[PDB]
Amino acid sequence: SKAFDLVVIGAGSGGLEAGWNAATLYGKRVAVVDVQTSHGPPFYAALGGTCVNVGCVPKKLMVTGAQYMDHLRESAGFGWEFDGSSVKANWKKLIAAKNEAVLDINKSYEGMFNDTEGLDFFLGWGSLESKNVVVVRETADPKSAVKERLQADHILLATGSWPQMPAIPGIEHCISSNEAFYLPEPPRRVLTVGGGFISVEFAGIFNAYKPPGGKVTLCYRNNLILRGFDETIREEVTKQLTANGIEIMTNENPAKVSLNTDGSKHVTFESGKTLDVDVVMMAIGRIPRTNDLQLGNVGVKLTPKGGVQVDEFSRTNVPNIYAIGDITDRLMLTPVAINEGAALVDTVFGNKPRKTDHTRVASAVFSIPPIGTCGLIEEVAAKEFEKVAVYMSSFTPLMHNISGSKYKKFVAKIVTNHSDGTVLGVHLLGDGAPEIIQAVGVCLRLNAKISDFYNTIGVHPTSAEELCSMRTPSYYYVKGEKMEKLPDSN
Amino acid sequence: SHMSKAFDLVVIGAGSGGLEAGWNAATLYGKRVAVVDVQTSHGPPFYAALGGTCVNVGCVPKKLMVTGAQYMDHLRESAGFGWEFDGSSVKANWKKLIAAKNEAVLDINKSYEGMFNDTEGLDFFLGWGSLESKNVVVVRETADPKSAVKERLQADHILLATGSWPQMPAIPGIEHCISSNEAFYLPEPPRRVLTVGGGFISVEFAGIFNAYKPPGGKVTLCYRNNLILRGFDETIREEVTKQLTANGIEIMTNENPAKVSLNTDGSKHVTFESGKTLDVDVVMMAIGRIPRTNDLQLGNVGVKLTPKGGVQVDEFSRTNVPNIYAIGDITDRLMLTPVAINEGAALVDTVFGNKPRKTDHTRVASAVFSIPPIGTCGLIEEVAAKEFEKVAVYMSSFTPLMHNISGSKYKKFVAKIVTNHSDGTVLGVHLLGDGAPEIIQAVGVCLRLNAKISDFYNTIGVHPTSAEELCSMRTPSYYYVKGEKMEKLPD
Ligand SMILES: Cc1cc2nc3c(=O)[nH]c(=O)nc-3n(C[C@H](O)[C@H](O)[C@H](O)COP(=O)(O)OP(=O)(O)OC[C@H]3O[C@@H](n4cnc5c(N)ncnc54)[C@H](O)[C@@H]3O)c2cc1C
Ligand SMILES: Cc1cc2nc3c(=O)[nH]c(=O)nc-3n(C[C@H](O)[C@H](O)[C@H](O)COP(=O)(O)OP(=O)(O)OC[C@H]3O[C@@H](n4cnc5c(N)ncnc54)[C@H](O)[C@@H]3O)c2cc1C
Ligand SMILES: NC(=O)C1=CN([C@@H]2O[C@H](COP(=O)(O)OP(=O)(O)OC[C@H]3O[C@@H](n4cnc5c(N)ncnc54)[C@H](OP(=O)(O)O)[C@@H]3O)[C@@H](O)[C@H]2O)C=CC1
Ligand SMILES: NC(=O)C1=CN([C@@H]2O[C@H](COP(=O)(O)OP(=O)(O)OC[C@H]3O[C@@H](n4cnc5c(N)ncnc54)[C@H](OP(=O)(O)O)[C@@H]3O)[C@@H](O)[C@H]2O)C=CC1
Ligand SMILES: N[C@@H](CCC(=O)N[C@@H](CS)C(=O)NCC(=O)NCCCCNCCCNC(=O)CNC(=O)[C@H](CS)NC(=O)CC[C@H](N)C(=O)O)C(=O)O
Ligand SMILES: N[C@@H](CCC(=O)N[C@@H](CS)C(=O)NCC(=O)NCCCCNCCCNC(=O)CNC(=O)[C@H](CS)NC(=O)CC[C@H](N)C(=O)O)C(=O)O
Repeated sequence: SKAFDLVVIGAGSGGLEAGWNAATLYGKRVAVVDVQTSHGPPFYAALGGTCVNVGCVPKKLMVTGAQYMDHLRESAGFGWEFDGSSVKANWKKLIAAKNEAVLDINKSYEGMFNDTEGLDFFLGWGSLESKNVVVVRETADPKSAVKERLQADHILLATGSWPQMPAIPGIEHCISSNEAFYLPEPPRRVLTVGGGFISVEFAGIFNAYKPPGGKVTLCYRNNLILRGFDETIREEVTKQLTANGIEIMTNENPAKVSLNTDGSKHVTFESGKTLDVDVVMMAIGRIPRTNDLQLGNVGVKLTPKGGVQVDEFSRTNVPNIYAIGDITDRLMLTPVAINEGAALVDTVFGNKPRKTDHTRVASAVFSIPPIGTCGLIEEVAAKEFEKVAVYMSSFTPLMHNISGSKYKKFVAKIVTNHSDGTVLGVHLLGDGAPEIIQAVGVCLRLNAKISDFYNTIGVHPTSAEELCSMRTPSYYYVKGEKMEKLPDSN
Repeated sequence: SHMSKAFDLVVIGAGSGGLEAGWNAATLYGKRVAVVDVQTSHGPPFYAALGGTCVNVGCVPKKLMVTGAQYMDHLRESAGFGWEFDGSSVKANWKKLIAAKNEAVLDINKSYEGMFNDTEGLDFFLGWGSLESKNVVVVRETADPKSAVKERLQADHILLATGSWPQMPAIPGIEHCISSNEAFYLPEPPRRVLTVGGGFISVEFAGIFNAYKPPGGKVTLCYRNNLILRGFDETIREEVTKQLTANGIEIMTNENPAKVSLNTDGSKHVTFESGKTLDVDVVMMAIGRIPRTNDLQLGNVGVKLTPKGGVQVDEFSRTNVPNIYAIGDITDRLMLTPVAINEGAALVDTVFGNKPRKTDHTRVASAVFSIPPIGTCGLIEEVAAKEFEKVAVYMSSFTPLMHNISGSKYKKFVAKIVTNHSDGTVLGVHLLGDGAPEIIQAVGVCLRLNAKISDFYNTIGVHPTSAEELCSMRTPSYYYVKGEKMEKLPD
């Protein structure tokens, strides 16, 4: 029956940021609930969230590992000699090293709870019993035994999202990214299903660690993966993945998966094509985890798509009840959940209300090679603006003149409103893209124009200087129509 | 008896600035342009050539070599991510690095030749350019002003763009020492090398020699004062010192060669001013570069020099002599390739375009391709604190994600923002760590737009990256109030 200013359900990026800020910035008394104290099966997420446990952090460590496939090969062009027949990619070591670093992070979030006054952690399954009462139970089952009942002036829902699995016969023989982080052996043959972040990122991880003779296949339901990203870059990353041995199967989708007696899976596509692989990893979206919160108990409204409905300020239709992060289905990124939670605490317990700006958010795909993007792609720009200019550069980076990776083109594109030169979006493909694009995120907060980029003096030699070397559009959109040249003087 | 070839513009020096000027004058302004340089491809005897220091013996081959050098770390760091391979078979083949670099530089030389052959109104002259009088450039067989005149060119306008050259101290035995020029052509990697100087070139090459040295090798860098890389952020100077050490380079501070003798085995015996001594296979002087003014015969026309030996120019790159201009390293303003380019483009716009324009030498982003690299743009805190009553410093120093597993725990990434605390305006940003050169580029655009610390903070991080740390700091680590460093503003 313990009372708190704030009760947070979900010890993830959004929930921890809100919880820590309320206790430390504002002197509030804070309870935070989550289902597990460190990573891995059975509940996968845990203290620190999807980011720490089965998301940004282990994914980034494992893509970093996969990049060495390239490094070891490209080294030879710079006079490095070693016994190439002795190279092996040890997946068990990768996974163990990742486990240990993730476990360190979990214990350091445990450390934070223990060392911070008015910030308490409760292990279990939180749901809403009423307006001001969060119940903590033993399991996801609402009929399981009660562990605690926390009362709450304010309740924050930050339970994140969960892999979506299509309802096909045999889906129980497939995995999601959760299980991918713990496979005991790397698959010899693997199908990644989906053309978005997770499928592309993991396709590159499995590509580097595959045993001899192995093959990664990614399949996508439509023509061209990475819908929503810059189109030249969709095409170019498709090519660069293909050049590193990944087969991109377009216009295909599994209809049925069968278990072979030897443990492999027999996939039938809606087309009637079939393929045998060791692992089928489903990466077709993540959905809000609303189901276990018993939201009917208090009437918190959901969106048609299943997200907790919130206003600009993260408020539900129930006063004193809030939702942030992936549970809201708005932008599913760690940094945004964070900014959301920090803005919610500042609003509830602070001076002035704050809302998170979901426009011009810079983000990245840690594919090999990686993507960095901030702002509008050109087909979206072309519907909002009469005149759009596109500046485009695509070049072999300096080192890939001699590394042997001739296929590794860097792509830089800037999209403007051509009527005033205002930059609307920047899109980058190639090593460094995630790092380069960060400060570009800042430039878009400052009403940057194309001439603000081209009049800035280059840093040489970098890939990034190409962003500041583009003066003349490559093509335009006028009234929605793509054209090499402007028709008229206006 | 017969007419000289006549140009709107004669450029002496086919390097970063002079080519940008020449190409722009010919192609944007329809001018008839001559550009003179002493060699058509890289290497001894003259080292720079068509394409400049940049292409031949600077930015381009340097960066290819530092990129080579980084595989020493990659090969070692890959173990932590489960890569396995026979450690005892690894060998760094310098001769192959150099041959690969040579071919890449030669293809760039060749593409510049083709640029001349293909662009009408743009001509190349091989030889040594000097000013015979105020509208006459002569192209001679050698740097000796008494050598035969190959061509006498009529010039309405004359651009001086001959760059800089390594400075060598007047010590006994200086003839046994090399500069960065010879470093690019060493037939074998040196076992033991002293790099003299604590600036860009000593530090970049120390990491190159470090990766490629044969077994039992040692790279020593000496610097004359207490802390290398003066003019850079102090936290960074100290952190880069620690990281060079941690990678096996030995840093001798407060030391300076007084003389060098040849040992009987061909090695060098260096004696320092302090009376200390060191034997090495190569002594590489990297103690600065000075403007290359001597061969131009500037006395023929009265072009004035600064007290420091740069050609003196106004803000638009004009000398005291009408129709004679100077851009790039020979002006001694900022010695960087994109600066020289920006000056050449600005100068041509001013002279042939309709559009008077000057280069802004403040807030220029630049990088040191050390291992780990540095990226920086704008003012260091101690400079800021002399011109602003209240400066805030925002500092973050952290072990990047990957180095919790790579084995390279010494690899801290440092990110610093220097502000005018009275309105939040960012004065300088200083980065140390992999990716810094790449990150800083768009930061350069940020300062051009007068970003404040709040615009950085308000911007949503890209996660996980090093860069996002720049967008995650809201609270000064400390301040300068009237020049005085202190943790807390006086209440
Ligand atoms: C494979 C993968 C890679 C990703 N990589 C990146 C990336 O590189 N960069 C980036 O920005 N984003 C990345 N993301 C997205 C990012 O992980 C999320 O957007 C982010 O973690 C959302 O934070 P959150 O606070 O909304 O929820 P989460 O971080 O999901 O935390 C919610 C917590 O609530 C707990 N929980 C759920 N129900 C209950 C309950 N009833 N009671 C108690 N606790 C409960 C869970 O255990 C979980 O720990 C990735 C996601 C995935 C799956
Ligand atoms: C080892 C090294 C590494 C460097 N790395 C970088 C880096 O990573 N980034 C960066 O920005 N900067 C770097 N720099 C600096 C950059 O190279 C210079 O700032 C830039 O080349 C200057 O351009 P410039 O046109 O003034 O002169 P230059 O490029 O030096 O061109 C001068 C040209 O004039 C020719 N010439 C000289 N005298 C005559 C004569 N009288 N007649 C005819 N021709 C003549 C020379 O042969 C030369 O080709 C580096 C420099 C060095 C030495
Ligand atoms: N580096 C980062 O920032 C990362 C962020 N994340 C976050 O998590 C979110 C979810 O990741 P992810 O799983 O890759 O989701 P995405 O929404 O990014 O990708 C889903 C992919 O599956 C396809 N798809 C959707 N529905 C079906 C279906 N019923 N059958 C077959 N295919 C389908 C989509 O195709 P279509 O285009 O046709 O709809 C798309 O190609 C990401 O969008 C991102 O916000 C995850 C990983 C990395
Ligand atoms: N990545 C890039 O941008 C690069 C750019 N460059 C450009 O070319 C310029 C020249 O490079 P570099 O040769 O490294 O010159 P720098 O001016 O950068 O450094 C020279 C070093 O030698 C010391 N020094 C100066 N005079 C003497 C002397 N008489 N005896 C002993 N030591 C002395 C200086 O110390 P002190 O502190 O005492 O003055 C300094 O440590 C750079 O400054 C830069 O503009 C070159 C390489 C890479
Ligand atoms: N804001 C952080 C980003 C780190 C981050 O995103 N952490 C995630 C977990 S992966 C998160 O959900 N954070 C919200 C949270 O935990 N909030 C409660 C505490 C908030 C205030 N605590 C200080 C925050 C600033 N610094 C850090 O949090 C220190 N770094 C980290 O927490 C992470 C742990 S995974 N390290 C890194 O991200 C490594 C540094 C760099 N990003 C890289 O990628 O190399 C920063 O940029 O400093
Ligand atoms: N923005 C260019 C700058 C390249 C550059 O700075 N080159 C130096 C010589 S190393 C220079 O002095 N340039 C002046 C010059 O030559 N001016 C006259 C012609 C320019 C007009 N043409 C515009 C086309 C611009 N493209 C190039 O000049 C082709 N670049 C290159 O060949 C350089 C090596 S010289 N490659 C790179 O720089 C690699 C791309 C990226 N910078 C990276 O480093 O990976 C770039 O990023 O490539």
